[PDB]
Amino acid sequence: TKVLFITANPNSAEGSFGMAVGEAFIEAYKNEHPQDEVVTIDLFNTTVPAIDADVFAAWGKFAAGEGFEALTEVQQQKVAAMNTNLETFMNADRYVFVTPMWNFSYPPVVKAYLDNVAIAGKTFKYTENGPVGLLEGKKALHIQATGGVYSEGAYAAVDFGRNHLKTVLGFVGVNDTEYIAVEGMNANPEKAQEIKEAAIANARELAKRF
Amino acid sequence: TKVLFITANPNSAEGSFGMAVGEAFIEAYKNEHPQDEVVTIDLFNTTVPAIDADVFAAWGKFAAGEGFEALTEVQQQKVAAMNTNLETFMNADRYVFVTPMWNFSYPPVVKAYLDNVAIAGKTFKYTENGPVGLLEGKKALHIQATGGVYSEGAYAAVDFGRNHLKTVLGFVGVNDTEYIAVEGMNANPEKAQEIKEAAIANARELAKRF
Ligand SMILES: Nc1c(S(=O)(=O)O)cc(Nc2ccc(Nc3nc(Cl)nc(Nc4ccccc4S(=O)(=O)O)n3)c(S(=O)(=O)O)c2)c2c1C(=O)c1ccccc1C2=O
Ligand SMILES: Nc1c(S(=O)(=O)O)cc(Nc2ccc(Nc3nc(Cl)nc(Nc4ccccc4S(=O)(=O)O)n3)c(S(=O)(=O)O)c2)c2c1C(=O)c1ccccc1C2=O
Ligand SMILES: Cc1cc2nc3c(=O)[nH]c(=O)nc-3n(C[C@H](O)[C@H](O)[C@H](O)COP(=O)(O)O)c2cc1C
Ligand SMILES: Cc1cc2nc3c(=O)[nH]c(=O)nc-3n(C[C@H](O)[C@H](O)[C@H](O)COP(=O)(O)O)c2cc1C
Repeated sequence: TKVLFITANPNSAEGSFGMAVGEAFIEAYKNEHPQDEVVTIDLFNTTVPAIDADVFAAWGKFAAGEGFEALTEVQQQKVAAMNTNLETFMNADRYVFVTPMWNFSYPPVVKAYLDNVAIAGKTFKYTENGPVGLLEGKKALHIQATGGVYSEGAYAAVDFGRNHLKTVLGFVGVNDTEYIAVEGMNANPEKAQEIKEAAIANARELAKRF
Repeated sequence: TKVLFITANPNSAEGSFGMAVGEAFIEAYKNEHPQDEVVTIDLFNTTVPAIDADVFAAWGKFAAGEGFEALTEVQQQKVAAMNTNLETFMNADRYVFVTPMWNFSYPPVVKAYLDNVAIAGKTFKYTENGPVGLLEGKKALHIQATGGVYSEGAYAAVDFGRNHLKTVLGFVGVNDTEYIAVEGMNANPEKAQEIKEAAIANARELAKRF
């Protein structure tokens, strides 16, 4: 069983609630499954090429029957890095996302990463009725840290980071998805110590059954 | 009146549906208000620094009473571009966003850009019970091209590009928002030109009253 620990939190001075819950999960999981391989993909220190003019130019050449050698050096580096992210994602059995909420969504790279892992012929295929996912036997956890409370109630409609990630996962075939919110620390800093520990305990219990 | 034509498509108007509708709008607007200054901001050719460890360290240095000289060169370059993006956005009266739907949302640079224009003490401020916007007297349009139909009905909930952009715009204080969808060209290919032209007509009529 291969697990991808995919994180999108910059290594700043302040610390990270999401990272603390994520590391607690991964350590608890590794204790339960000493034989499973865990791979850390840090999105702030991984090449995650955005779909741009070069990527469209590479795609236009593939459509025109030309190969990889017809691409420029920059184009070659871009699609090789895209394919390596894609292959890694396809090869894993389990995905664990760790994300902060910025501006009611996730950091930009998370979108860049999803645009890398959602590829025709690889994670979805076209049908008469539109694209359908190809992935089977997958399972995913999303750990999101938020300043306010969005897990339940009215504000759930504006938790765009969570809701989009679940949709893309669902699109490619991964609809067995767990969710752990580390929420309300900026709303109630007085109980941020207890919110973190409650989420850590919730993570350690899930690792025993993930 | 100053208008920001903010585009996030690596293809030009000859190559994209939304950009064709976008160009139809901005040109029809310009004839109607020849005095108005229109600035095109192509996000695929603008320095839009992602919030990272460098940016957080820089912010920590400004808060600590230290000045611009306290930052490394890379920190200086990132915060200088972030401030130029912020200044340009703040001083504008109108914003037109042109966006394609990729993977049920917008391209990552759009989020990166939103992270540049939603800053504390500039476009929003803190209160006892949460952040609230500062921008007054602004109006926005979002033009989005989509393969399927997300305008109304069941799939409106998975239209994350449209919904998140409106939320951030609404959060910073830009309440007056317009929306045009160039939709269903992939779902009904033999009806694609008539969709484009119907959307172009919708854009031209809006320009007279935007
Ligand atoms: N930097 C921050 C920070 S901080 O951690 O660095 O202080 C925090 C932070 N969020 C942030 C969220 C909530 C609160 N405080 C706060 N307090 C109470 Cl008593 N109630 C609520 N309500 C509240 C507000 C928003 C959402 C949900 C809820 S809730 O009702 O479900 O609790 N919020 C506070 S506080 O600093 O004013 O206390 C900051 C943000 C930001 C942003 O930079 C930012 C940029 C663009 C858009 C949004 C934000 C943003 O929200
Ligand atoms: N490259 C594409 C393209 S392409 O045509 O430009 O090659 C197109 C494209 N979208 C895409 C959207 C719709 C259809 N076709 C298609 N046809 C019918 Cl008869 N019905 C529907 N229904 C449909 C499908 C999706 C959403 C909504 C509806 S709708 O019924 O409410 O209109 N779709 C087709 S088709 O190629 O199979 O014909 C591709 C996508 C992609 C993606 O790369 C992609 C990546 C990640 C996630 C999603 C996508 C994606 O959706
Ligand atoms: C740039 C930035 C944007 C933020 N935006 C939001 C927001 O829109 N809503 C919210 O509730 N909290 C927001 N926050 C607060 C963080 O989500 C919160 O501190 C969270 O714990 C960060 O995750 P981490 O602790 O794992 O780093 C923001 C923080 C930063 C630095
Ligand atoms: C990389 C990529 C991802 C896409 N993802 C989606 C999607 O999730 N849903 C959808 O309906 N259409 C999707 N499409 C189809 C486009 O939304 C549609 O072709 C649209 O016209 C593109 O906008 P543009 O013509 O302005 O570039 C995708 C197209 C590309 C190239």
